Amino acid sequence: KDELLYLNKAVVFGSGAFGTALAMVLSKKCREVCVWHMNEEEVRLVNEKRENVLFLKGVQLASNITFTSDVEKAYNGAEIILFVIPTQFLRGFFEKSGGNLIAYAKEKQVPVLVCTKGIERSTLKFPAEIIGEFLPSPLLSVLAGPSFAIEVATGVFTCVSIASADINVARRLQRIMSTGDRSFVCWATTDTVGCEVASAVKNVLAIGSGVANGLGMGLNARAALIMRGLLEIRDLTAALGGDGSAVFGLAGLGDLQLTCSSELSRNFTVGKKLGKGLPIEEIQRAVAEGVATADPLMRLAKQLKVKMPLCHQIYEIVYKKKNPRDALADLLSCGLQDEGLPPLFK
Amino acid sequence: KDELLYLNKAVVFGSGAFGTALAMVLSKKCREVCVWHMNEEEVRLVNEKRENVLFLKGVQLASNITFTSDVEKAYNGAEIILFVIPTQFLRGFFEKSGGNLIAYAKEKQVPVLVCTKGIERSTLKFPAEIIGEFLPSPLLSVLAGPSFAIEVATGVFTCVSIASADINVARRLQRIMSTGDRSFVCWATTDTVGCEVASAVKNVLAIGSGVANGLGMGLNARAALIMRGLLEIRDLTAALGGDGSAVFGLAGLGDLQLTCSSELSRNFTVGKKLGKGLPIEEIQRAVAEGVATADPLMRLAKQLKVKMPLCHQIYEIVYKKKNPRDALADLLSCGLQDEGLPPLFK
Ligand SMILES: CCCCCCCCCCCCCCC
Ligand SMILES: CCCCCCCCCCCCCCC
Repeated sequence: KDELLYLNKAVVFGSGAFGTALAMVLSKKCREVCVWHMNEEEVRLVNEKRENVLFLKGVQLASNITFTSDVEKAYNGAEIILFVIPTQFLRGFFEKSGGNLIAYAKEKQVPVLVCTKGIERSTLKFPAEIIGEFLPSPLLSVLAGPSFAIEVATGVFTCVSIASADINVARRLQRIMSTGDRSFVCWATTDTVGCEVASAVKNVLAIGSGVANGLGMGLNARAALIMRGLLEIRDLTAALGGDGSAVFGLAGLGDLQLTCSSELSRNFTVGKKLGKGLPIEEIQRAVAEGVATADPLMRLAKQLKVKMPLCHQIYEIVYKKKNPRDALADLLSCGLQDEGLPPLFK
Repeated sequence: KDELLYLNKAVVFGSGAFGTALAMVLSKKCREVCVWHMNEEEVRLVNEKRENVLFLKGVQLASNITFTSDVEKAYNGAEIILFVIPTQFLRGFFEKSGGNLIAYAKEKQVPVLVCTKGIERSTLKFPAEIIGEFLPSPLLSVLAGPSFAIEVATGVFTCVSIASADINVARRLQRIMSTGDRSFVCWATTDTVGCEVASAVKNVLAIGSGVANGLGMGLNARAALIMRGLLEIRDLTAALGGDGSAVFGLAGLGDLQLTCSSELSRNFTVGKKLGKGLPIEEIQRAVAEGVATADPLMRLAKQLKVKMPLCHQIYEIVYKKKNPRDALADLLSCGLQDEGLPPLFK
């Protein structure tokens, strides 16, 4: 059924750029949309302004979008729930404020769309896996793909993938998240793990991309960082039990390539500084997603015994003061090799 | 053996940007390097200047590089031969001037590196396949990857793949083409067909990329054009009998992503014009590689019954006056679907 599905209400927990862009998308398929944001006072300012001046400045919100500081009201009546809360606050939220919400989701069986990306430091678990400790897996899907928020927010042509172990849940969410004007196009996949691994690794890789830029390298080098980096995503995915079908799709390759080329992104600028020789502190004197993700990624890789050449040097450069040029050299120390890609066709 | 191999001589047939960049690379692994170029008078001007002012302006040539209009002298004594002659002149060259050369290559068993990319209009065959009608397959390898010539020429970090059915021939060429400073890094693969398909399709895809830019779309859309475009490369590869292991490597994904983002490239600018509504003639009033490749690609796809959604609309926009917005719409007419990627891991 390529027939879209329209709803009465949707709520988005998480008011940053992407969550807000996604509200914009939903505002066209849902009569009403709420966006949960902890500070009431902020909830005010924003609703007055008709624009999220905190995280999505310049975009005027659709009239059917309303910010609220009240969890219960926020989800009350929602027929789709999206989580965009940062990884680090994710578990806390369910602990302290999601008891009723969970009960609802479960009672009413409301489909949940995980849009949060990262690795929790304490358990080395990804977002949907943490949510899955609270909500049943069948209600769980993941949204991932090349989707800069501003463009998604302004309705500029965007494609994403939606993943669920049960392809059928993914297909339904597909009918809800996809727009009537074909400006937000969803593709179904079963690979949740691949999507989450890619979503998190890409940030780490993006710092490598800036590193390469700050070291004097050019576009050929970025293209190779993306190609070789992807195999690291592929390998960590296998180790975590993913089926890997998203690696080479929009959520893996597609998003990685977009994220590694976002020159003005913080991951990129931080990597460029480091590449230009600036030390982290000084660079430090918000956190780049790749900086925060690098350490838990590395602990996870070590635990699973997964080598991730680029991620590893990126972690050493970020964490252990490694000179970038030395890191490049160590990286280049492997010798001559075969590409490392299996045939597709026998 | 990760040990490099140095040689006395190498020749490059084809004096455009890439062939010249590649001479630059070889000038560091070979005592002497000749580059064959048909016009003597031009051969002069260039050698006087110590720079290829015709196709690689601003790069001063290494002292050990010499242009020559004489085939025989050009290859005489070469221990590696590179072809970079344009597709369309490729067969003509072997017919009219390669009788002795072939005899040599074959007598001395000199490894041949195919760097020409495209589809011959009369036979719908790719470069190495056309060369293979003249030289034995075992002497044949293909070089492909994300490698803008200027950067390769100036020694900026670049990775490429070298393909041969016999991985062992690829590994040897690897030891020759790879630099002592690790600035030009080669990876071995067996997928010749995938490399050639990608090398040619990317140009067609690059026009779609400009089209998207000229239509108002942004980076999310380019990332999706690259991701979906790649499957078309994958599918045509299977049909042609390739093993597909290069699709997701440097020669397929890597190069495609670089080529689709080269904003100032002719494929891109032509696509942007079309996207902005300019008709081909007017745009026409050199040829963009993607424009020339679109028609033979389409005939080849039809003969093999391979659907190539994006390439097809790109051909219709370029060839049959199709309004781009209509093409996008037809393209978007497929309905909702699954991504189309198999699992990697069971
Ligand atoms: C040390 C941080 C990243 C720097 C720039 C890396 C540019 C790309 C290197 C590509 C090849 C990796 C080959 C690994 C065997
Ligand atoms: C008509 C020429 C190309 C225009 C821009 C295309 C942008 C990307 C479209 C991506 C999706 C294709 C889905 C095909 C089913």
